Amino acid sequence: GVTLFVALYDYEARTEDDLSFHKGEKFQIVNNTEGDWWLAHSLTTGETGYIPSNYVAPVD
Repeated sequence: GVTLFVALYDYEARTEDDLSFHKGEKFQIVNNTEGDWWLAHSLTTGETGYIPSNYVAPVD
């Protein structure tokens, strides 16, 4: 199946294409073949945008 990710820390977006998120928010990753910033889809807001991959961990 799929592997979801959870935010380890809060993050405030500083560009048009990044997401702001809170610790504990969950994501489905859309693309992670593009560097350490991953295109992700928030399960809270339904938005898609970049997140810093070191701010999340795989959900067990």
